[PDB]
This record gives sequence, C-alpha cells and structure tokens, in this order.
Amino acid sequence: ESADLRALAKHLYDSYIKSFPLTKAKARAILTGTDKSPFVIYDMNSLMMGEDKIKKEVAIRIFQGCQFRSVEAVQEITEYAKSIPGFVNLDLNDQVTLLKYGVHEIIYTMLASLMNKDGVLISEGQGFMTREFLKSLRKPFGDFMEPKFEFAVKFNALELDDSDLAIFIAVIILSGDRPGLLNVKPIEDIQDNLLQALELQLKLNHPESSQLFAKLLQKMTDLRQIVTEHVQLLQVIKKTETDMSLHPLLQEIYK
Ligand SMILES: CCCCCCCC/C=C/CCCCCCCC(=O)O
Repeated sequence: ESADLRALAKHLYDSYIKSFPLTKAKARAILTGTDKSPFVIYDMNSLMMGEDKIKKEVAIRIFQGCQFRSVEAVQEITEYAKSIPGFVNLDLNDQVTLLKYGVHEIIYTMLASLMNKDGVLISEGQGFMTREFLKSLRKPFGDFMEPKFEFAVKFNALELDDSDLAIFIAVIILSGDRPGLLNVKPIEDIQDNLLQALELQLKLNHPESSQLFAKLLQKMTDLRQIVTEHVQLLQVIKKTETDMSLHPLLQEIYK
C-alpha cells in the first residue's frame, strides 16, 4: 500500500537529516547566493589564506584532507545504514559487507550535492575549492577529483532533492549482489521495498520527470566505474609515495 511506502519514505528522510550535517538543500543555498558565503580556494595563496580563515607538499595535504573527510563520511553513512529498517537484523558479516562496498558509491552520490561544474564545497561548506585548482594538482593527484566532477554535473541534472536521495542511498546499501554476501534473499527483500518506496517518491515528487526512476537506477553504473578508477589511482599512490599514510578504516574498506 502507498501509505506504508510514504511512511517509509518519511522515516528515511528523517534519519538522513539526523545523520548528515550538510544536506544538499544547504549546499545549494551556499553555492547559489550573505551569512553563508564560502571562502574560495583557487590557488596556493588562497589556500594559505584559507588555512587561516577557515581552519607536507600541498597536493599531499589536500589528499589527506580528502581522506579525513571520507572517513567522517563513512561514519555518517554507517549511522544512517543502521536506521534502514531491517539492516541491523541482518547477519553481522553481511552488514559489514554491505557497508564495505556501498560506502564509496554513497560518498560520490552525496559529494555531487556539494559540487557544481566549477568546484566543490569543503569544510562543512565554509570553503569552496575550485575544480581547476584540483585539476592542476601535481601528478597523479590532479586526476583524482575530475571523474567525480564529471559524474556530478550529469547526476545533478536529475535535480533530486534530499528526500529522494535518502531513499536512493538506502537502495544502494541494500544491494544483494555484493561479493561474499551470506544471505542474499532478505537483503533483496529489503531492497525491493526500498525500490517501491523510491518509485512512489519520484512519481509524487517529480510528476513531470518521465522515467526518472529508471534514469536514477542507471546512474548506479557510473558510480561503480568511479570506484574502480579511484582504486587504481590509490595503488599508484601506495607505490610512488611510500611515506604517505593511508587511514586504516579506508585501507580495510579497499582490501
Ligand atoms: C582539502 C580539504 C578537503 C577537500 C576535499 C575535496 C573533496 C571533498 C571530499 C572528498 C572525498 C572523496 C575523494 C577521494 C578520497 C580519497 C580517500 C578515499 O576515500 O579512499
């Protein structure tokens, strides 16, 4: 019944707001236009004046900054996952598996919320780092954000809002096809109800957006490709910068 799907949609949106401090609605308010103006980092001096007003070569300091934020993001996504009805009742090994594969797909989905074609919000929206400053970073660190920006510009053209995204990232998490899952069926049963909820949600929230449900589902392909490229790029780092620490939570996820 639709009433149950609407209650599930409302539950997830509530947990999403409770779990993710910087929503898309806020990020768009910062990006579009007086109390919320971000300081803009577009070069070496702005970084310095940024590392002062926002608050060890620079390409590496920026890299380890991204890693720290990814870890914080894994923590937020883990919190959100526990609210998805049924998730914590699954075999503990399947919970770990679902988070291990799902977490970076969610990270780049939600990172799109903080992006426009020209750059990305950082430091809880207090800063804005330009796409060209990142693309200009020393090899191989300059190829690192560009595939995310390319995904975001397309993904953002779907014009989803946070309430849509709350259901979509839940769908992503309850993926029965992750390698090594022990009990695929109850995961699939949860995802099917989530899919029904998403379908109704896009119908009501975007009545004129034909086949938006299908187009959203097809984006789950671009997500997979970003991870694969990202994982390759890290292996290059591991060999060229043997002095660079990589956070253990991220190490474990990637293993
Ligand atoms: C310089 C301060 C933070 C700048 C962040 C720029 C983009 C914001 C978020 C980045 C997280 C995703 C980028 C890839 C992270 C590398 C480590 C990892 O998650 O495996």
